[PDB]
Amino acid sequence: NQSSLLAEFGDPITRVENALQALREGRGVLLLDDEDRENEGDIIYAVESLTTAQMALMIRECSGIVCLCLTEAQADRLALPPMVVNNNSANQTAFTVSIEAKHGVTTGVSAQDRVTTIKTAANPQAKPEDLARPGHVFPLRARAGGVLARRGHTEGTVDLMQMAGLQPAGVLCELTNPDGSMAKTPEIIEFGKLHNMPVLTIEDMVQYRIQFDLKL
Amino acid sequence: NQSSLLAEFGDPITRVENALQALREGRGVLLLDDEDRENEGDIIYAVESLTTAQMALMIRECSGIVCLCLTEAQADRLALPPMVVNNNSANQTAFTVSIEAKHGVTTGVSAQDRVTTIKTAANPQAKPEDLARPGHVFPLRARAGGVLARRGHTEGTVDLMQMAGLQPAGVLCELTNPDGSMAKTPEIIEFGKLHNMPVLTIEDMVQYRIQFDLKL
Ligand SMILES: O=C(CO)[C@H](O)[C@@H](O)COP(=O)(O)O
Ligand SMILES: O=C(CO)[C@H](O)[C@@H](O)COP(=O)(O)O
Ligand SMILES: [Mn+2]
Ligand SMILES: [Mn+2]
Ligand SMILES: [Mn+2]
Ligand SMILES: [Mn+2]
Ligand SMILES: [Mn+2]
Ligand SMILES: [Mn+2]
Repeated sequence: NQSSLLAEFGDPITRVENALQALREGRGVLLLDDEDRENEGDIIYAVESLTTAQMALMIRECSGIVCLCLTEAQADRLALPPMVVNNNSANQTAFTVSIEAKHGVTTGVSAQDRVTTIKTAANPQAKPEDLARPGHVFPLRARAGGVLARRGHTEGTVDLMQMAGLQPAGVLCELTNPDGSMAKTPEIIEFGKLHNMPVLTIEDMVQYRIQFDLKL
Repeated sequence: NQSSLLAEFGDPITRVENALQALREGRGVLLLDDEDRENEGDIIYAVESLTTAQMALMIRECSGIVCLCLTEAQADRLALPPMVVNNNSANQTAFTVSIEAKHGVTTGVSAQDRVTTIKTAANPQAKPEDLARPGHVFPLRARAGGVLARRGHTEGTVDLMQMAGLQPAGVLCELTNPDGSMAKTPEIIEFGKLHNMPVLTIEDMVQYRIQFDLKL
């Protein structure tokens, strides 16, 4: 079973603390959602320490639809409307219009360019004119309340950043197997060991956030 | 120089004929745009022969923002508005709202699911309700006139399909190097040799289309 597989990484509280510490150190983590939701694991990085090398890893090992988790306030500051008025996708992932930095990029799609775009968008001083639309970076609006309101990787990302004491902006993308199938827990665990990334679940985060009276 | 590098693949007319034949056979090709435009090479596949294995290759070797080139008529049939009213991106790539099949997929992001979504969308009998929005497939509207009107990989794709006698729907995605940089001509040539894919340029196509009085 899943929790038995993850025991390696420690019990739920340890799995959360280790993830937060990795983020504080500028490393990435792997977040699994509920087995009866997507049963998918996303690579998560903090934006403020994001490197080209981390983005290149995300592009070659994940779906390549690298998303930028933003707060509602930041998405509003950037004047980023939802991509679709009536989102009728299964999970209602809160995709905004896609974005590209106006300055400092070429075609927008290289690892370096995506990082430039992401840092431009996450800048607390950012203005809407800093971003062209559409582009190769896919911002998302996190629900107020984080994983205590919606148990998606989007909310996982913002909560991890806030709980680690970091700026509330992160990047995420679904870990994909070489044959195009999506990674499941055994592959995610092995990837985490290979790349020295902690693994944790949304459930771990919800338990942690509820037990430590953590309002963010 | 570039044309010297591509001489291996034949002269421009041969490069076009070989690409068309590969597509007719159900294989992929590599299309370079102008050196003073993106100077990027995209993998291109015909939709009607698209396999999970071809999509998996695109995801692991390219940007992972796998696009679906549609005619304006097909995009209209699907009720796919442009993602942004005033596209202010550099190349004005005609991204529609992103899509996911309503039926036959799980999370939409696996290689198989993206193919399911693409075939659902490309179906000449498709209806708007067949697709949820947003999703993990990124349709584009090709300009009327193809590469004789706009010299983008979008138009390259639709023109290759029409000239090969295939349904005018293809998938495309930018070839990316392992370190996250974008592949340039030497890397594209080597990739084409490895995967037995023909390489050609948009210029090749424009010359071919103008000399063979090819109205599509
Ligand atoms: O699932 C995804 C997209 O389909 C990715 O993990 C990310 O974009 C967050 O989305 P979320 O898990 O919150 O729905
Ligand atoms: O460049 C791209 C996106 O940035 C891709 O090749 C494709 O989506 C077609 O776009 P195009 O080359 O026609 O602008
Ligand atoms: Mn481009
Ligand atoms: Mn997810
Ligand atoms: Mn609480
Ligand atoms: Mn998803
Ligand atoms: Mn292109
Ligand atoms: Mn003509």
